[PDB]
Order: sequence, then structure tokens, then C-alpha cells
Amino acid sequence: TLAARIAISNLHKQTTKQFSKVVEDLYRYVNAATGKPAPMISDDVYNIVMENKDKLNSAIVYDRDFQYSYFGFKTLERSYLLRINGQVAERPQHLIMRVALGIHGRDIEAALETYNLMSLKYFTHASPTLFNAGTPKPQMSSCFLVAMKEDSIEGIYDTLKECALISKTAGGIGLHIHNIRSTGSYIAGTNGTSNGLIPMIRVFNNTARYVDQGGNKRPGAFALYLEPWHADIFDFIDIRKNHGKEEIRARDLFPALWIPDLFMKRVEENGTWTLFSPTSAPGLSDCYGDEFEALYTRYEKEGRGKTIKAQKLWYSILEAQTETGTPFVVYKDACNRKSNQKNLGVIKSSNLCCEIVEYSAPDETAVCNLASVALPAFIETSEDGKTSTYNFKKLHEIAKVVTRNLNRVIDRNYYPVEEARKSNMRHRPIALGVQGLADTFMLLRLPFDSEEARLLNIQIFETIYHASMEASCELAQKDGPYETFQGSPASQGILQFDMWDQKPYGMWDWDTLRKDIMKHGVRNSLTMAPMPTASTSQILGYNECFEPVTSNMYSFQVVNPYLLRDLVDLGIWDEGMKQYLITQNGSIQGLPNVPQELKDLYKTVWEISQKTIINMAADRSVYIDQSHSLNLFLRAPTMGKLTSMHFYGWKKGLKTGMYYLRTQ
Amino acid sequence: TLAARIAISNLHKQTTKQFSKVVEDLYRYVNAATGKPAPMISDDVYNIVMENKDKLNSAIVYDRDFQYSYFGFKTLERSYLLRINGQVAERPQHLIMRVALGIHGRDIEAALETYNLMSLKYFTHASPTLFNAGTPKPQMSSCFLVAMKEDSIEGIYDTLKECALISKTAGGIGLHIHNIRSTGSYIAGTNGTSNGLIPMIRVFNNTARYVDQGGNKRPGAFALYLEPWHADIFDFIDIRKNHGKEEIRARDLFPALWIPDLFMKRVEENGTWTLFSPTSAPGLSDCYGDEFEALYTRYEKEGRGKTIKAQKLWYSILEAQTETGTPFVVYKDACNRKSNQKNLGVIKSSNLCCEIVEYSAPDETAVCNLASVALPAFIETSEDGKTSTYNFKKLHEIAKVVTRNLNRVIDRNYYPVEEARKSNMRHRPIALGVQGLADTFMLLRLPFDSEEARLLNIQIFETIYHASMEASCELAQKDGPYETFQGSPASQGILQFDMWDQKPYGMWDWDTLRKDIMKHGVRNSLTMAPMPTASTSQILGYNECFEPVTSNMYSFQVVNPYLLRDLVDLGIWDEGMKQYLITQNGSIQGLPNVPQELKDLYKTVWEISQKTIINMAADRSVYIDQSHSLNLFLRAPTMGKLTSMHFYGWKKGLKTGMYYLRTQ
Ligand SMILES: Nc1nc2c(ncn2[C@H]2C[C@H](O)[C@@H](COP(=O)(O)OP(=O)(O)OP(=O)(O)O)O2)c(=O)[nH]1
Ligand SMILES: Nc1nc2c(ncn2[C@H]2C[C@H](O)[C@@H](COP(=O)(O)OP(=O)(O)OP(=O)(O)O)O2)c(=O)[nH]1
Ligand SMILES: Nc1ncnc2c1ncn2[C@@H]1O[C@H](COP(=O)(O)OP(=O)(O)O)[C@@H](O)[C@H]1O
Ligand SMILES: Nc1ncnc2c1ncn2[C@@H]1O[C@H](COP(=O)(O)OP(=O)(O)O)[C@@H](O)[C@H]1O
Ligand SMILES: [Mg+2]
Ligand SMILES: [Mg+2]
Repeated sequence: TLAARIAISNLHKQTTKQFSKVVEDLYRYVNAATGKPAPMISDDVYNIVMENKDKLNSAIVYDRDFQYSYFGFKTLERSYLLRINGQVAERPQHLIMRVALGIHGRDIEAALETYNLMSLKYFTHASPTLFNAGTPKPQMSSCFLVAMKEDSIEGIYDTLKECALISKTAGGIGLHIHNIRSTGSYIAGTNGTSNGLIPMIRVFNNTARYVDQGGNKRPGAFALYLEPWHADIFDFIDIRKNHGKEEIRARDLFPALWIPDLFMKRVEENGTWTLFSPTSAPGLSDCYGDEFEALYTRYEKEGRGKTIKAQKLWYSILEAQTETGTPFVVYKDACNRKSNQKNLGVIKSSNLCCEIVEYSAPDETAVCNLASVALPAFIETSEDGKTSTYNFKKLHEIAKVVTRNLNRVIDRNYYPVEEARKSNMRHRPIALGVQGLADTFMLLRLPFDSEEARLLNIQIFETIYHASMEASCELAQKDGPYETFQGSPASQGILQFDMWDQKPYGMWDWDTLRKDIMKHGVRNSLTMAPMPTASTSQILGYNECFEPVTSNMYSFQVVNPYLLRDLVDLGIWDEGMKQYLITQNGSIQGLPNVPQELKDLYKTVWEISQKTIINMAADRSVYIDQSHSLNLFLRAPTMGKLTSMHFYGWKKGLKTGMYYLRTQ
Repeated sequence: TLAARIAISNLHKQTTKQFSKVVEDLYRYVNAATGKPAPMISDDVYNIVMENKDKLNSAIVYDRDFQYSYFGFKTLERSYLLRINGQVAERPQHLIMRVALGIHGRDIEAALETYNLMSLKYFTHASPTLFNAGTPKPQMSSCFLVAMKEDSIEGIYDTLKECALISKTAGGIGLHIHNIRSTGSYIAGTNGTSNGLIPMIRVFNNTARYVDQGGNKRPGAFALYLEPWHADIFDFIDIRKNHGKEEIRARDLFPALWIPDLFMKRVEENGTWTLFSPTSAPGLSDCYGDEFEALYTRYEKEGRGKTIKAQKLWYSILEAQTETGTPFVVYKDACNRKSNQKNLGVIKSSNLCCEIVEYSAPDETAVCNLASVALPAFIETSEDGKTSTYNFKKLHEIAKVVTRNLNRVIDRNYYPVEEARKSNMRHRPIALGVQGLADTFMLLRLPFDSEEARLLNIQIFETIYHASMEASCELAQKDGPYETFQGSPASQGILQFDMWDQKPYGMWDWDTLRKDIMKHGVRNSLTMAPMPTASTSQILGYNECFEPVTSNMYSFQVVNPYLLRDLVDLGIWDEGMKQYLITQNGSIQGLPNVPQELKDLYKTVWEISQKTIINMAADRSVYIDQSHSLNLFLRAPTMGKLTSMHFYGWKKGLKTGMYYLRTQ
């Protein structure tokens, strides 16, 4: 609370003020232990700063360093602000201006615009952008989707190298492994027999541990995608389990299910399910929908697999989720049917956090560059005091700024492997997200589950998607559409909500936009992918992404500042209320002297129906090009409860049915 | 004992007799589980057999299947004889003839010669030759020496792939890792910090576990070589330790020390030793001898490393050996100074079993193809009964046959990776070994430590080396010398014993041989590398390689048949003697009623001075081109005992100071 106007002030005392001078320092840096020149700013950005020192220097408002809260600034200090010899060299304002120049380069007016908006907290860029923008090999991308190159030792080891090379320069991996022959399958070259996915997973697991994002930075982070017909699927879903059989676990990796609809139909019908090695039943992962169902059903009748009860796999899935939070669940058919990248081929995975849905092949590794809008920044006390409104015009404007930022990032990015460069330059996807939906609903006096909250949510996502496609259409008018625009749904006038067979809310003129996209193209294949903001929401001091709060009281004790405000205002905030928060996980339901309106506004995620979560997720999904990282939260978790959650999500047409399952 | 004329007879009953028909069966084989045609004989050998059926068929003596003892035949049955559907398809005679044709091809007379000699047990070929000769991709090599390609994620992962590809098709790896920067070392590309050798070792460890020699055959087997100046050396030598700190161990790998003389001098002088990351002190592994000492000493004075007490490392080395049997010890300077491959560059490792000393680089992976001579087969009861002599003329003849076999193997071999093919075709090294030295000494009534045993040992190795270079000189007269002959010691008339500055024993005419080699060349850079024969001595029913017996009684109970013979002959073999063998680890020292001559002849390895072992090892070493796998055996192991063993070996000029240390 006070710690901000203390710990920040101490940083000011221990850091140089003048931006161009912190830049000189970073640039002229020499690694003392080896005597090697180790510039922390690229030649390009250094020269830009030198040729514009007065302007950039004078544009910076250091007062804005106090926009950051205690843990927010401590997050920046620990991992974001550049360091010289373990001592922090940058102030937050300097980080921001460095990022702004790293994205925009010689376009100083665009950089100044981005500096102001970010320092004023209208939006931020994902962690690797904050870390690396304007440094010598700026790897600003967060996401890589990697295709297992071939069912062969050569292809497995080439993929492993690729993952190592990507993991070296920060970034999470989603890796699909559907094509790897399962246990017991014949090996012709040596007349041997395969031990299947696990011993292969363990190699990748060790690589994730080894290659810690650049040398003592962060352990490698890989999600693995598998379709539930793969014969190794029972051991795959348990890769994170805590209990014995150590040689069969891979605890540093995350399992994710790439679920076809057929699996869900067989589960609800109480039918059979057939497990195949991909060698016995080829092509299953390279088709989807009815075409998949026809092929699967044929392979099944031809006796090419091993049949079991579907609900046997289901119960095992549900068990692993209860225990480990994993595996994730992403619906293959929804992803494929409702993707603007469908003209590229069949999409075979999502990513580490289940928000990216992009096409990947042995020669093309999908990449994404992310940023999130701070939704609370667009609340304005109305033209009379007392009432608060939402500035949708400003949000539209900011999302357009951010779209343009993320395009610049594509072009200014350093790619770890050639497969990433090829993919990104061809299709140019981007990922806009949000943070502080919860804060926004609170500030505006809208309970998460209210009809008003439901409407705001819809109109916020409509405007972000509309803004991003409008900006992307603008860029295509200047620079041409992305290489692979023609043949795409968008080229035919088919936008995300159309693929859900829905009319848009209509806060914006979609027909003019469609006419414009059909005529001129768009510069980006995809624009929307709301992400966890697990670090960046911490920096800006908002609740992560689009989830309700998990607790009105975290840990240093910190109480929901909107709730705190209310309590003192009602003359009820005392010691007796603080006690009923430290033990009560931070809940205010049932509490003696508390207005009903506060109980409705400050429900914990554990007190909101997951049916409401799914509904609002399905609502916003119609304006998400890609997917979003939907955690599900269950207090008293049972199979029938879990089951209804998955099936409700599935029948809503969600792409990401579940990220983590959070429990207790 | 009787089990042979039982279990073999049952095999006869369950297998087809006619060779060409077992061949047809193997060739026409279809993998039932996939319906894939899976021929177990190459087109080439199949056609050779078909065009020569009467001759090959009729050459085979199936009575010779009874040359194999109980565990000997069980070893063949379990892992060597080809199988159709888990049922054994080959008889031992068929395996032999297949091998003979796999090596010799269209030269039927050479194949028949090899069939007779092998079936009569004059020699055998290493396991992968027995497994793969005459199959479709015959990978007949046992040894690969792999260079870590570069101190970079790219080079580390390329090396890992290479090891995977080699491990796929059977064969042990020696991998040198001297060039990998140690813990804490700077990483420029990401401004990070290295975690050193261990987390990298763990990746290779997992690969060894994964890639089990062709799919459920044998776990991968890698030795890692490191020079003791590397800064990670304390954790490296403990990679096999049993106790806690699991993330720091690599239990499926074998550590080996590549020791420069300087280390040994500093240890005995009670001096200092400096640990370097190879980045701070480049080139140490790419020189040896005085040149190394000059460079090392300069880097040391320039303050480029971390100094400790040498005997601190020494005591740690000695500790790990006591506990784990490892690390192995191979002297870099001896290897390099006394190698015919010295014109190639500096040799940076030995191999899995410490017998191969061959040059390797990022583009050249050294390979070796091995065979062993059964030394007991050359004992002849002299021209009067009663006295036994040794047929050195026959040994010379057989070693010439074997030399020619191993050359053919070079040319007929399937290479797993291109680096192996390049190396082997350029330099063509080969490795002859021996088995049943112990049996030979017993049969002839020579105790292992006697002056007579000492002399036989010398003259046996002189004749094998002489024979092999004579045969290799012959091949160079037909086919030209190996590509890299010129510049080599041998090209200058310098043979192994010369590099020890010694005169040969002189049982053979070395001057005529030298004149011939200098004039015509030799076809092979190296010819001698006596190996463990850990499996193949089991097949032939002899004691492994050149070691004394470990026990006059193994496990089924089996007593030293030469000792048993003696006891019954002296009318002392009874129950009271069998009891003093089941408990006494199989020793006959001190025993009440046993002649002194038997006590001297049937000493266990645990009862022979390791000074005698080292002496006889140093004696034969003068006729070994490469090195040999010298296990050391210590009953009551202490630091001062271990220390004298290492230093005695070192001062003798041994290359392989120690393979395993065997203890208790
Ligand atoms: N555990 C284990 N798996 C192996 C081994 N060798 C190959 N595999 C696995 C990796 C792949 O999933 C699959 C096929 O491997 P490769 O394509 O490298 O085998 P190859 O071409 O010799 O035979 P193929 O025609 O593919 O059946 O088998 C091995 O030695 N051990
Ligand atoms: N633990 C860990 N080690 C790494 C990582 N990245 C590289 N290394 C190790 C592997 C090599 O021994 C050494 C150098 O690696 P690279 O050559 O791939 O690094 P780079 O070229 O970016 O920097 P450099 O010029 O070599 O210092 O550092 C990492 O992310 N984590
Ligand atoms: N530990 C991690 N290591 C590497 N990448 C990560 C990690 N956590 C998340 N990511 C990447 O960042 C993306 C968005 O995650 P998010 O939690 O919004 O990150 P941040 O807020 O730190 O930018 C994910 O899709 C994932 O690819
Ligand atoms: N478990 C193993 N896996 C792979 N290769 C091995 C293994 N054991 C030994 N080798 C290889 O065989 C060579 C000689 O070993 P040896 O014990 O004589 O084998 P064999 O008698 O089975 O032919 C060694 O130098 C090594 O490279
Ligand atoms: Mg293959
Ligand atoms: Mg490098």
C-alpha cells in the first residue's frame, strides 16, 4: 500500500535518470567475467535514441513509475528491468520507452504514442516483448507450435533439437505427437519393437529441464498434444501424476488432449472407443469432422485397433484432472471448423496455454506475439459525476494501436529457428488479449453473473475484434494482405461469428468492415487469443485475463481494494471483518452485516456457477479468431460434476473446453 | 555338463536341418503383426546361397553344434540365433555359415575356410557381427568414438541425434565432451549462465535409456571421456554414485578419465591442479605431452582457472572407483604418443570398454570391428604324448585369416551415420583380441605369474601383431594402403614396440615385415585391441580375454574343469573339497591336502598381485596398436593400494591404466 512510494523511490535513488544515458550504459556494457563486449541494446535502437535524445528524454514522465503497485513493481524489478552487474539499470519508464522503440524503430511518433499509452497502463505487451524488445536479438514471441517432424529416430531427434533451439530464447511450446507409433509397434529397420510415447516424452522432459530459457532463466515449458485414439493415451494423461512408477512419468511437461467430437459422442452414448497406433491407422490427425468420423469408423471395422469402453478412458481423463489439473482439453473439430487458417491444412495442436490455434507442419512452426488490453482503463465517470460509463470508442482506438504494434513485432522479431520465420511471415497471426475483466465488472458495479456483466463482456470482445480487423484491413491496404489470404474464410467475407452461425451484437458496423476486408484483405490471419496474463496482469495490478477473482484477499495482506472501499463506506470495515477473510479464503457470502449488493458483486470464482463461466466464454468466443485459456474452478469435484462441465463446454462449441482444472 | 547333449538335441528336433532351407525361411519371412515382408537375409547372401546350395549345405557338420557348453549354447539361443516368431530358426552351424557368407560373399573358398575355423572354435567375431552379418543392413561394428560437435545447443543436439542414430543399430559409444563450457560460464546469445556438464549428461543418459539398440534389444551404452582439468570434473566422476542428489547423477552412463601426464605428476608431487572451463582455456584437448604442459602452465599462470590441491581431486577419483568401479582411466599422452593414427590429429577419447584408441572429430566418428582368437585351440600334445606345446605357426595363420575377415567387414558394413563411414573408409582400423589366456596357462601347466606364463603371453601377442601386420601388408599390395598411410609412423618403419623404445621378442622376422610395410603399406591403420569378450568368451566356453579366473567355481554349479581333472587324478576330489569351494568363493589356497603345484596354477585373480597383472599388461602392450580393457581387481581396497596400482600402471606407460576396478 505504502510500499510503492517507498521501494520505487529507492530504485530512483539507485538508478540514472536520463533515458539516453541508461541506454548508453546498457549499450556499452561489457561482461566483466570474460571481458566480452555485451551490448544490451541493438545498434539500430541505440542510433535511433542518439539521433533523438532531447525528444525521447523529455517525453518521459518518471512520476508514472508510481502507477505500479508493490508486488507489481517487485515483479518488474526481479525479472523485467535490465540489469548491469546484478544491479537494476532500467526504471520502469525506461523499460517502456525501450519496448516502444524496439517495436516502432524510426517511427518516433508511433513510439511516443505507445510509450504514453503503456506508461498510462492502457495496455502491455507479453513478457518476452518486455524482456527483449530493442535488445540485439529481440525474440519477442511467446508461443511456438511445433509439429513432430517424422515417426523416426531422425525426425524425433530433429524435433528435439528444434525444441531446444526455441527453448533457448524464451517461449513456451505446444508440440503435437500424434504420428509417433505406439508401444509394441513393429520397427522394420532393426526387426525390433517400440516402447511407445513415454520413453520419448522423457527425452523431451529432460530437454525442458536442461534448456532453461537462456542459461539460468526459466525451465523449459512444453505442452504435448495427443488425440485420445492414440494407443499410449492412458499413460500419456498421467504424465504429471504424483505417485509411483517414476520411469513412466514426465513431470516437467503438460499433457493436453486434442479431442475429436466422435470421442465425446461415444462417451455420452456409453459406446466403444478404439485405440490405434498411427501406423495401423494413418491420417486420423490430418482430417477432422465427418471426414475423420468416416475414416476412424472404417479403421475401427477393419479391426486395426484395440476396442474398449469409451467411459473407461473418460473416467481416467477425469481422474488425472482431479489430481494434477491436467490434461487440458481442446476440441479439434471446433478449432478446425471455426479457424481462418483452415485453407492451410488441418490444425494439429494448440499451445502451452491453450489460446493459440494455428497451423503447424514439419517445415512450419506457428508463432504468436501477444499483448493485452487493460479493460479498467476505459471506465469514465460520466458527464455529471456519480455514474460510470464504459468508453468503447477509446477501447476500439487502443486495440487498433495494439494491432499495429503486434504487426511491427512480426517484422522486427528474431526467430529462433527457420520453421518459425517461414510460418510467421506467410500468415502473420497475432494475439490480442485482455486483463482486469473482473476489476471492470467491480468498478462498474456489475456482478460477474449479472445480465449487465454478460452484455459488457460481449460488447468488449466485439469492439476488440472489430478494431483489430479494421487495423489489420488498413495495413493490408498499405502493405498487401498476408501471403495466404486468398482462399481463406475472411477472403470470402466469413468472419469468426459467422462460423458460429451467429449475428454480431452490432455495436459496430460489421458490413462496411466485411466489404473492406473482402476488397483489400487483412494483414494478419488471426488477431484474437485472450491469454492467461499470468505475469503481465501482476505488473499492471489487475486480475488475470477474463476470470473472476479467486479471493477478495491475497496473502503481506492485500484485500480487494474495491471491496475495501465499500466496507469503509458502509461503516462496517473493522477487525471483525478482517478476521472473516484471513480464514475464509477471502469470501464474503453469509457474513452477518453485509449488503446483498456487495455479496453479489464480490463473489469468488468458487462461488460462481461454471455454467456462467462457460456461457460467457461461449459468448466472447464468437469474436475470438483463435481460442482462450479457460481455467475451470471446482470446489467439491466429482465425476458427474466434471462431466457436465466438459459436456456443457463441448456442446457450447468451445475450442478450449478446459485449461487447468483448479480444485478444492 | 550333460545339459549340452540334451538342450542342443532338443534344438535339433525343433529346427530345420538344411542350411539353404533355413535361409529360404529367414529370407521369405513376413512380420505377421503388420503383414510386412521382413527378410532376415540380404538379397546378396540369399542369391549366393541359392547358387551354391549343394556345396554350402554339404560343407556343414552339425555334430559341431556340440562344441558349445550349456551356458554357451543358452547364450546363443537367447540372443544370437535368428528367430522367426519367437521361435529359434537357426542352429549354431547355420549362424556360423551365415556369418561366413556375410563377411566373404562370392568368395566361397574364403567363406568355407572361415566356417570351418569358427565351427572348430579357433576364433569368433564380436556380437554385432554374429547378430547382423549377412542380414539386410549388416551393422557389424561394435565401437563408435564420437566427438562432441560444438560447444553450442545446435552442436550438442546434433551430437545427441548422432548418438541416437548409432545406438539404434547396436554398438557402444565413447563420447568426448572436453569442449563443453563449465558451470557458471557466460552465454553471450542470451546474456545467461551455463549449468555445465551434468544437465547435459542427463539428456544423453535419457537418450541411452530410450534408444535401446533397435527396439527392445539392449539399453544404449555410452562412456563419456573428460580431462581432469575440466571445471565440472568433481560431479562428473560421481555420475554413477548410489547416494542422494538424484538431479546430479547419470546412472546409465560410464565416466572415463582422459588423464594427461601432468595430472599424475602434480598428484605425486603433492602440487596444485587448476580447473578450467574450456572457454577460458582453449585448445587443451587438441594437444598432448610437453606442448600441453606448456599451454596448461601458461593458462594456469595467467589466472584463467581455479586452483586446488591435486590430491583433493585424486582422493575423490579414488573414492568413486571404490564405490562404483568407475571412472575408467586412460592416459591421453601414452595413447597419443604411441599411436599409428598420430598423423591424423590429437586423439580425444577411448571407447566404451577402453580398448579402442582412434581419432575422432565432428565430421569423423571412429569405428571398430572386432574379433577374438581362442588361444587354447593352438595347444598340441607333442609328438610323443605327455608333453603339450603351443602351435605359434597355427596362431600366426589364424590371425592372418581373421585380419582378412575384419577387412572384408569394413567394406561390407552398413554405417549408421555418415561420420562413421567417412572415418572407417579413410583409415580402416581393426581390432583383434584373444580369449582363454587363463585356460591356455592352465592347460599348459603354467601358473599366471610364472616366468613361463610371462614368456608365453609375450610371444602370443608378438605373433598375433606380426600376423595381422603381415596380412594387412598383403592387402595393401593388392588394394593399396589405407588413404592416410603416408606420414604415419608405420610408413616410416615405426611399429608399436618401437614407440615403446623396445626390441621385439624376435620369435618372428620383424625386419622383413618392416621392409615390406615401408615399401607397400598396410591396409589398416591399427590391428590390435584386445577386448573384454564379455559375451563371446561365454559362447566359446573360455575365460574372458586375458584375465586370470575370478573363481575356480561359478554359480547350476560349475567347477574349473582343469582343476576338477586334477583333483580326481590325485584321488582327492570328494564332498569335503566341494564344500571348501561353494563358500570359499572358489579358492584352493591354504586347503589341507592339495599339492603346491595346483595352488600355484589355480590362483584366483584376487590372489595374484596386481603388479603381476600390470607387468604382463605392459609386456603385451608393446604389440598392441591400440589399447586393451584392463580390469583391476582388489580384495581389500585402500587409497594407498589404489594409488600404487594407478601409479605403477602409469609409470609402465600403459594406455588403459584401468577399465573397471573390481572390489571386495
Ligand atoms: N525404444 C526404441 N524405439 C525406437 C528405436 N528405433 C526406432 N524406434 C522408434 C522411433 C519411431 O517411433 C519408430 C521408427 O523408427 P525409425 O524410422 O528410425 O525406424 P526404421 O526406419 O529403422 O524402421 P521403420 O521402417 O520405420 O519401421 O520406432 C529403438 O532403438 N528403441
Ligand atoms: N542450461 C542451459 N545451457 C545453455 C542454454 N543455452 C546455451 N547453453 C549452453 C550450451 C553450450 O555449452 C553453451 C553455448 O551455447 P550456444 O552456443 O547455443 O549459445 P550462444 O551462441 O547463444 O552464445 P555464445 O556466443 O556461445 O556464448 O551454453 C540454456 O538455455 N540453458
Ligand atoms: N513458464 C513459461 N515459459 C515459457 N513460456 C510461457 C510460460 N508461461 C507462459 N508462457 C507463454 O506465454 C503465453 C501467454 O502466457 P501469459 O501467462 O499471458 O504470459 P505473460 O503474462 O508472462 O506474458 C502462453 O501462451 C505461453 O506460450
Ligand atoms: N552393452 C553393450 N552395448 C553396446 N555395445 C557394447 C556393450 N558391451 C560391449 N559393447 C561393445 O563391444 C566391444 C567389445 O566388448 P565385448 O565384451 O568383447 O563384446 P562381445 O563379447 O559381446 O562382442 C566394446 O568395446 C563395446 O564398444
Ligand atoms: Mg522409419
Ligand atoms: Mg555459440
